[PDB]
Amino acid sequence: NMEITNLKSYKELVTLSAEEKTKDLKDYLNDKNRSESLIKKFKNFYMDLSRQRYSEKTLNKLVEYAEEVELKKKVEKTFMGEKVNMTENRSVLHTALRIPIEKINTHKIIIDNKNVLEDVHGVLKKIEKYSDDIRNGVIKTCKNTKFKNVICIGIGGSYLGTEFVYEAMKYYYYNMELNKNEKDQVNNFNNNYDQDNVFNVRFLANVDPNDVNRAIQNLDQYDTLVIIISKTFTTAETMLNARSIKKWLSLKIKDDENLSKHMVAVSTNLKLTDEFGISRDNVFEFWDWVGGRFSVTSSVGILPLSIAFGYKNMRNFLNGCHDMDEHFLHADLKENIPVLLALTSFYNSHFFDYKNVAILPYFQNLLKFSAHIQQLSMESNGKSVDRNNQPIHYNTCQVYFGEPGTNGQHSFYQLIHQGQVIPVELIGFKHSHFPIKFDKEVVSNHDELMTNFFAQADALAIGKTYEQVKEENEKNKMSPELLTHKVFNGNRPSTLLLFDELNFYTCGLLLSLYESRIVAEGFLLNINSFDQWGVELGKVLAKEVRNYFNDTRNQKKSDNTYNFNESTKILLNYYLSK
Amino acid sequence: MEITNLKSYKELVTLSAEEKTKDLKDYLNDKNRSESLIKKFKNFYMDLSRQRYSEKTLNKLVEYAEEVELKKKVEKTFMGEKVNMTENRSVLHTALRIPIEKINTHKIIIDNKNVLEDVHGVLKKIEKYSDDIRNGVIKTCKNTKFKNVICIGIGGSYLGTEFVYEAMKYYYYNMELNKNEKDQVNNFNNNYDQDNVFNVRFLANVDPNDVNRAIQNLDQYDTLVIIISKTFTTAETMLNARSIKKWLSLKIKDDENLSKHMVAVSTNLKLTDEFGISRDNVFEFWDWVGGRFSVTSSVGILPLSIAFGYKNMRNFLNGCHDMDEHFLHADLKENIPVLLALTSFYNSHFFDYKNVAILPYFQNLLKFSAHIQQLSMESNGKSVDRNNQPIHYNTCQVYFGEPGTNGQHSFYQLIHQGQVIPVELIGFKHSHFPIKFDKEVVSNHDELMTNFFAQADALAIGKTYEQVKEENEKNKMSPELLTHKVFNGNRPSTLLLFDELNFYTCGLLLSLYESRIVAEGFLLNINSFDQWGVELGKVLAKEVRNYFNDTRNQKKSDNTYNFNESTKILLNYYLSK
Ligand SMILES: O=P(O)(O)OC[C@H]1O[C@@](O)(CO)[C@@H](O)[C@@H]1O
Ligand SMILES: O=P(O)(O)OC[C@H]1O[C@@](O)(CO)[C@@H](O)[C@@H]1O
Repeated sequence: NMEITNLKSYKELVTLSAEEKTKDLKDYLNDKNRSESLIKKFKNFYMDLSRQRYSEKTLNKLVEYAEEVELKKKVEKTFMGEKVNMTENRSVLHTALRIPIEKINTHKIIIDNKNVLEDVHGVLKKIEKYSDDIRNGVIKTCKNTKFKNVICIGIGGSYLGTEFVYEAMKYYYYNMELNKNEKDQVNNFNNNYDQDNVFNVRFLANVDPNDVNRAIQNLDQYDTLVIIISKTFTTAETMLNARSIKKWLSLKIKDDENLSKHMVAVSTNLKLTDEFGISRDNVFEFWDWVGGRFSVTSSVGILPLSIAFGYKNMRNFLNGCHDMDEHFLHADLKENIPVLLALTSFYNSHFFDYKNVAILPYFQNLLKFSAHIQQLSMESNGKSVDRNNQPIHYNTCQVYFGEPGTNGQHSFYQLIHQGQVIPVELIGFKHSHFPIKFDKEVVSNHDELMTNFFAQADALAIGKTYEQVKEENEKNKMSPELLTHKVFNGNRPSTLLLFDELNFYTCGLLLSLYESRIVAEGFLLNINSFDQWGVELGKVLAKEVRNYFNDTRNQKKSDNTYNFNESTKILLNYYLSK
Repeated sequence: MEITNLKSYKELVTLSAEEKTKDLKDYLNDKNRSESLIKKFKNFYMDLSRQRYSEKTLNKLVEYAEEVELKKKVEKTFMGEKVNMTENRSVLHTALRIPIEKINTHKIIIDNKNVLEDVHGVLKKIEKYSDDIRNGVIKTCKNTKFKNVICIGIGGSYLGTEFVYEAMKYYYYNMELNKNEKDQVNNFNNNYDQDNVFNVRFLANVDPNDVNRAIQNLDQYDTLVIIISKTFTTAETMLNARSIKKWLSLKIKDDENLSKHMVAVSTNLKLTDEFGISRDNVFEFWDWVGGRFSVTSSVGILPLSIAFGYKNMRNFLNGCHDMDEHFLHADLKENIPVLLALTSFYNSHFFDYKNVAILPYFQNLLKFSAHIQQLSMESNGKSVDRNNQPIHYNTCQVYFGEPGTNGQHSFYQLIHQGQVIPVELIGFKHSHFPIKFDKEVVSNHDELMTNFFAQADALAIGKTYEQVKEENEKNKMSPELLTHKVFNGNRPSTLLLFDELNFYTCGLLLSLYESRIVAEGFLLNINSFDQWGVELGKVLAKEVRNYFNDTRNQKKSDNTYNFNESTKILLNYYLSK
């Protein structure tokens, strides 16, 4: 009945943050001991939390807040399969999806007198066989050839995770695997990208027919495999696109048995998949306890990604997710990397009113990561009601955005440096997927990229005072009244994630890091990270407009009665005019 | 004299406090308020009715615009006055789209020269060059027609271009090359592998992974390389320019033949020549063209005319110009970009709504928000006013967004129930690829559009606890859980409804936003035209570059390093085996 804002540890953070606002990051960053403590190590990476507006004592108080909210107990309940999604009375078991086969019995999770891991591995073995058959040409097209194209039909959670992993991993797969490039082997300009096992993967998400146009461009139905991805199998957009692509396939494929060879589905709904006409062997199910934004580790991602890259690569991705899941569950709070990332976020949002998060990966191949983190974070934590079902008014999820570095530096870093304070989350690697270096160059292209990774973090934290600007004006000679424009106040926070390499295992580590961070933060915020009641009103209202459009376009009436406001009426009139 | 102390500003603080007590549901039942807040211009409507203000408060926002002398300031900008006060420079992106018939009437004199003569000189050069590439008059080193175009540029040197490219490509492929008619659905037989369909790539990042993406499946012999940089010094663009030249050099061995595959766009004539580019292969622009306002210059007009034809690009310029004319001449109360800027300013200042979601209900607009992000945030993300005084009031909002309906399954959960985020919805009456099947209740475009109207209403009106309790008599959810289904409403939105996305309309949309940002900068009393905030990171990265060179090559230098305790630890890990 009392809110998290009333806990002793919450009230202490209010006091400590007030003192922290008076302190500079410049002073903290000159303490070697604080740096050595705020730089956390893992086998594959470093998480540098030193450019955060806290002393080690304040961080210890954030850890004390996590204990008071019983974060460990809550995370454990989630992993155990307890019904922690309280508004839907459902389990949250995306972590089960990546438990390896050797642990099927030791790490068993019982839901309705059945070990869920048996269902998990049943589908994974099914994906492994199917993807191997497509890649070996055992499962062929209606014209008895090897499939070349894959159209994934799905929106939100049914494609965002998948496309992030796809885009992140495609060049590692093409370069290190198909082209056999060794790590740090430079200027691989002779690499071949038009070869066997290079699949043309397309994501059809929007109901806008322009997205169908993009999906089908230069594509032959005869070479195309269609994967319909939908948890519910009712989503207005996915289903209109699923029907549209079937009709598109039907333009060339005339026999139903041959058409069946070109269509596969991923859902929790066996009835609706059959009603669509997808064969039982062509349905790769997942379960209700898998939230859409936590679904990439299920058939949602594992099916298209294993076709594209091979199952073995996807098994290593699952292994990475699992190792990070194990760290999340077992590590003490004070040394739990996702927990400390969640606490930092919670601290900035609550105690400094920093209501934005910039996801800035210094890796072009991570161009689809932010779009995934946007759903995972905003749809989970963009809540108004607490776990005690009480409407709350304190800060919930921040607004997430970002572009890969260095791109963002020439777009919106101007604002991150001199406008509103926006905590940044920087992600970097020690190695490239496509190393470049020329003898005349001062640095390798990857190093050039990385100079920015380190520099931006420092520029944000330290700034440049009026006095330093005045000093550098002795040579520049700008009209002295204009010098205020060149001041950088500093004290702008950043986290640095530095991994060694972006391989399938590390990509899984990165995914679980964020999934774990969001789960931890939801419990810190005392909200349900697992529901999405906020998307319902817009669906209801759009069905009314759909019926109105059908009545109006067909110059007729129906059983539906419409009560559109004065503005909607004017714009609908213009919209439906010749 | 800061904005917060002006009479009209204090009055808006008072009026906004009263507005917080009023519901959009009540305002949306007033036909007269709706007729007034729905503005019409040519083939488009701007619906401002789902904004938390009465006609009387909007009139006070118009009174604030008069007190800040918005009209005078916009006019000074168009006239070529040095309004970029920190760099003592003109702001003349509007000059780029003045048509040839207005070269003299609309003349702008800078250093005893009509700038429009330089504008049209370059446009005539682009027209000839793009026609020659498209007709195969200007050929490759193997005397064939170019097929690929690699655009090397970052920030303002590609964002506008890629927005327009992605927005227009299918209109060009479908209505022009495939001759599709508005009355025709299901154009599944359209051909996309044909003569004037160029393979356009954007190489922006210095990350070699971006070079990998740019060159994938590309033959040097078929590839034209456009190096785009205002300065021609940018660390990333120049390293990529040198990297692609070496890549071209792998197959192209003679300098004269290599010259045929490289063109540049810059304000720097020395640096483009010292790079090795021929003067007839340099399509210049000017210092008074800000990067984030540069698409209407050779920056966009050169690659876009190669891809789509100059005639199409001339129509795009005409659209920018018509909206520029509306921006300059329309009365404040009826000025679309000014009213969009005032609304934004009102939400940010008086309601503390520090975000803007750019939500186009058109997949072809997938690169629009990335452009609007720079245009808005790099212009207005400022800390110091035009009187050179550090300020602490709100400046530019955080801009983000994804095309509709995609965003609805990503972050609208938060827009509906989390923090209030004013939305800017953009829609069209027609598709670039209309689809309709006889068994379907609606055309795919109509299905998309049901959401456009519905989301705006859902946000404005909401659903009370009582309405949730009423529909639970049948639903039968455990009553304590009903609070989760409450939608508070009063969440603002602007609706932009255009008839069609053609080259002309795309220009109207671009200038609408450019005009909005210019108006807002003056409302905020900041310089929208400088970017001093990007300098510190460049300086610090050069230090790290030198350090990397000295350490990787195990050799000392004249450079001295003072890295903080954290940078030292991570650099050691970064450089270790
Ligand atoms: O049932 P689906 O088609 O998988 O789509 C659900 C997507 O849309 C949602 O907004 C739910 O409606 C996301 O949670 C989810 O991933
Ligand atoms: O066009 P340039 O000179 O290479 O600079 C590119 C981008 O970098 C900036 O951040 C300027 O530093 C943007 O204004 C500019 O568009």
